[PDB]
Amino acid sequence: QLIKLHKNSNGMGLSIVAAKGAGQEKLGIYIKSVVPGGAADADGRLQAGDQLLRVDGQSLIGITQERAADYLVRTGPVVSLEVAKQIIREIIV
Amino acid sequence: PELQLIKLHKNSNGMGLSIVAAKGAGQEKLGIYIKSVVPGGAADADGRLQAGDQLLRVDGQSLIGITQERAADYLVRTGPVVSLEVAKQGAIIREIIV
Repeated sequence: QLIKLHKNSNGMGLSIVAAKGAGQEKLGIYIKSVVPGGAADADGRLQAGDQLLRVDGQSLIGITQERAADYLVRTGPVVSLEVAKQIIREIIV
Repeated sequence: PELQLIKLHKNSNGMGLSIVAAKGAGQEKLGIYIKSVVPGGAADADGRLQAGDQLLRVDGQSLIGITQERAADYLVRTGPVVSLEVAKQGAIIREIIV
């Protein structure tokens, strides 16, 4: 699923970590946390654990942490992310 | 590495861990390492276990210097509460904000 975020001065509002998720041999980029108050938080679709596959068409799979982080910081005000959603977001009680 | 005793409470999806046999830098003996912590899983919810931590022992059974297949045999035959002895990974994971 594709997700477009409108960055503010604090950017996308994503804390990220490089890891090899269960079943994957390749290094991937994962959302550690969604910064409260930020663009990603307001959009609401992204959550901790989701994998960022592409940013503006560029692959974030099987590359070093430094290269992936560079691709993410060198984006424009509107960024297009290709996500892997890794079901119930909330529960009414 | 610092040692920690961890009593992990499983759920319906197990421990929520992906493990791998590898040798830590320097160590000659094979070790059982956490490759990944599954999001929303039991270990994830517990919060103490992290990728890179070494599982040394489970319910009194050693996991050091053994093949990867034997380790999984032990681990899947555990009860609801898993008594782990772990070696905490040393690296300081830097916060990357974008």
